[PDB]
Amino acid sequence: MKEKVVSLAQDLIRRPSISPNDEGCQQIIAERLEKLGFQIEWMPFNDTLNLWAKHGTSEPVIAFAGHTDVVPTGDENQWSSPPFSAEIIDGMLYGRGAADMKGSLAAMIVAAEEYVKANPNHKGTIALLITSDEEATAKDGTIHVVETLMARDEKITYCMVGEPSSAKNLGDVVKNGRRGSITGNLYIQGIHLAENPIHKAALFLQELTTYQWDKGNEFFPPTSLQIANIHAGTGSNNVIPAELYIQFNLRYCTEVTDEIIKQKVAEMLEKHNLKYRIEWNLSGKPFLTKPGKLLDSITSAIEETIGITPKAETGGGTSDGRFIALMGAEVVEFGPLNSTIHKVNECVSVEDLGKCGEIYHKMLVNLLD
Amino acid sequence: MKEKVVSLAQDLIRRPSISPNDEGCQQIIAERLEKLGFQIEWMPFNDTLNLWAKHGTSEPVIAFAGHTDVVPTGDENQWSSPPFSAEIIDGMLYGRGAADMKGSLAAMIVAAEEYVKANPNHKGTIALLITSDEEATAKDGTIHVVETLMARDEKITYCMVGEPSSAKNLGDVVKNGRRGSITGNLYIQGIQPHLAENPIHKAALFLQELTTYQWDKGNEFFPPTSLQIANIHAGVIPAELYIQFNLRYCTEVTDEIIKQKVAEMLEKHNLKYRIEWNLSGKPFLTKPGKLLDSITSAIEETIGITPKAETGGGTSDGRFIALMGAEVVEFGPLNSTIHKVNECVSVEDLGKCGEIYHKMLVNLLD
Ligand SMILES: [Zn+2]
Ligand SMILES: [Zn+2]
Repeated sequence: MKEKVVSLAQDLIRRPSISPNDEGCQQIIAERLEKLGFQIEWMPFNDTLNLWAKHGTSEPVIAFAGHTDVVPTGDENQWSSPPFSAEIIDGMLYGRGAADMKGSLAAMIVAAEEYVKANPNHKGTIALLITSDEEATAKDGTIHVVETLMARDEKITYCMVGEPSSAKNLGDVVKNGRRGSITGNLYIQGIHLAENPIHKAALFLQELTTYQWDKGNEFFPPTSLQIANIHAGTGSNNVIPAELYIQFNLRYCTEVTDEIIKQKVAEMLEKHNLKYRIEWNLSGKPFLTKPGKLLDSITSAIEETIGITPKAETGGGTSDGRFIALMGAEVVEFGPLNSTIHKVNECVSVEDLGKCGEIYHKMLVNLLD
Repeated sequence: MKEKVVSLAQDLIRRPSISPNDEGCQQIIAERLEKLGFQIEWMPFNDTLNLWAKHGTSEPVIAFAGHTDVVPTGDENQWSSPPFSAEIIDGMLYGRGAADMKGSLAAMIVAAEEYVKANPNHKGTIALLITSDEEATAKDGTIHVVETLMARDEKITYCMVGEPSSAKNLGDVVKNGRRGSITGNLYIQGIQPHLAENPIHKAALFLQELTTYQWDKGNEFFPPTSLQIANIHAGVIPAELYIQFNLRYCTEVTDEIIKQKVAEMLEKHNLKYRIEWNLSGKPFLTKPGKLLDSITSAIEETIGITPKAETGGGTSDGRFIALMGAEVVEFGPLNSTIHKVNECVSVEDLGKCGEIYHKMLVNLLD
C-alpha cells in the first residue's frame, strides 16, 4: 500500500490548492473512485468544491473526511524543497499539504479503494467527504455538505477525520473530541431610571458574563464565552439609540448543548424584562467519542499495525469534525505527525504514509469485517 | 416700530439661510449698525459666520443674541406662500424663519438702533451677537464668539435671546433658565473561572451604574439632571469599549461634580480608561431682579400682561452664553408654528416685540 499512497500523495501535493481553490485534486480522486464503482456527488458552493463519494447500500455509514486545500506557502525561496514539487529526500516527502493533509488524505483514499476492491458486496457504506476549504473561512465547505445531507435525512454513523494527530511518534495520539461553537447575534430593542432599556441590557450583560456554563470535564476545559461586539448608536451625538446589538460566542463542551445555551440566554433576557430579537449561528457541535466500536476500531488498528497504543486527546490543531458532529455521527481523528503543518518545509515520512493506509484499512476491517 | 421691524424681517427672510449659510443676512445687519456707529467684528469659523456688533465701551454690556440660520422648508409645494418671499397675508408675515427667529431678530436690531440714535452718549454697551449656525452642530457658532470673547476677557453683563418663547399669546412666557450640557467620551481599555474580575464584566457594572444613577431631583426651578447614552461601540486588537454620553444638568450639580462622580464609578471597578469631556453649556437661572424686571415690565408696558417665567422648552444658545457668566433671559413671538410649513408671525406681534425689546433696553440702562 506504501507506493500507492505515496504516488497519490505526490499527485495531490503537486496541485497548488491554496484555499478555496481545489486545482483538480477532487477531480483526480473522483476519477479513481468512480472507476471502482463509487457513486460520486459534487456539492459546490460559491468558490468551494466539495465531493461526497460513496460505495455500499446499507448502514453503518463510515465516512473518511478531509480537505484538499492547503495554507499559503510563504516565500517559496525560504523552502529547501519547492513546496509543490513533492520531492522525496531520505524517505521524507516535502511539500505544502504533505502533512496537513494530502498524505493522510491519500492514505484514506487508498485504504477505501483496497477494501472496496477486495469486498465488492461489503456491509455498510464507505464514503469520502472532501472539501476544498477547511483552512480559510470555511463557510462553504464541510458545513455545506453536512447541511445538504441533513436536509435530506442522509446519515453518517461513524467518521474518521484524517487530520494529522500524532505528536512525536506515528500512532501516539488519536483525537476523540472537539468543542462546539455557537454565536448569538442579539438585538435589544427600544433603547423611571431603572426601567431604561440600556440599564436592563447592562443587567443582562453582567449576568451573562458571570454565568457559569459548566466546570468542563476530564476531557475539556470549561465552556468559554466571548463578547465579540457591542453596538448602539450610529455615531451621532445627542441621539439616543433605538437598538443595542450584542454579539457573543461560546466555545462549548459536552457538559452543555446548543439547546441549553439558547434556553439559558432566553431565560436571562426574560428575567431582566428585555424585548429583543436574536439570530443564532451554530458552527458545530462538540463531540467526545468514548470507549466503544469506533474508538476501539482505530485504537486496535494502530496497536496491531505499528505496536503503539494511542492516547486519546481533545483539541489541538483544527478540523471539520465539529461540523460532522452536527449530524450525530461519532467522530475520531487520526493521522501523521503534525509538527510541520502550516510551516515552511512541511513534510511527512513516506513510511508513515504507508502505515497510515494500513491503519485506515484495518479500521474498516475492524468496524465492518 | 412695526414698519421698521417688518421691513427688516422681510429683507432677512428673503435670504434662504439654511445653516450654516448666512446668505448675506449678517452683511445687511452689519451695514445698518455700521451706519449708526456700531463697531463691527466678524468672527467666522469654518463655514459659519458670526457677527459681534457693539455700541459703547463700558459696562453694563447688554447683548441681543440670536441666529440668521433657518431649518429647511420641505417641498415649496406645500407652502401656501413661498418660503422666502416674506409676504404679509392678512396681517400675518409668512416665511421660513418668520417665527424662528428672523422676525424677532429684526425686532431686536431695530430696538438697538432706535435706542442708540436717541441716546448716543448712553452708558453701558449695547451689542448684538448673531450666528449662522444655531440650528445645527453649532460648535462653530455662538460658542466660538463666546470663546473669542472670554479669551480677551471681554464680558457680557446681560443677554436677551430672541428665541420665540410665547405659548398662547404674545408676552405670556419669558424663559429665565436652561440646563447645562456636557458630553463625555469614554474609552474603557483592556476589554480583551474568576469571571467577576473580567474587564467586560466590570465595564458592564459601570454601565449599569451610569445608566441609573440619580444625579439630583431638580429643584423649584428645574427638572432633574438627565443622562443619555449616545453611542456604545466595541469589537487581538487595541480592544476598547467606547461610551459617549450626554448630561443635561441643572443647578444641583456642576460639571466638576459630574466628572468626579464618573471617575469614582470607574475607579471603583478598577477600570483602565481615558476620557475626554466636552462642556458646551452651563445652566442659568435669572431670578427676580434687574434683568427679569426689565423684560417683565417691558411686556406689561406694551401688552398689559405679565409673563410667566419658565425654564426650558425649545432650544437656544443661552446655555452657551451663560459660560461667560452673563445673565440671560429669552423672549420672543408665538412658537407654535416654528420648524413647520407655512411658518409665520403676526406683524402686529412683530411691532410689539420691537417695542418690548426697546423698553427692556430703556429699563436696563436708565
Ligand atoms: Zn487540516
Ligand atoms: Zn431659534
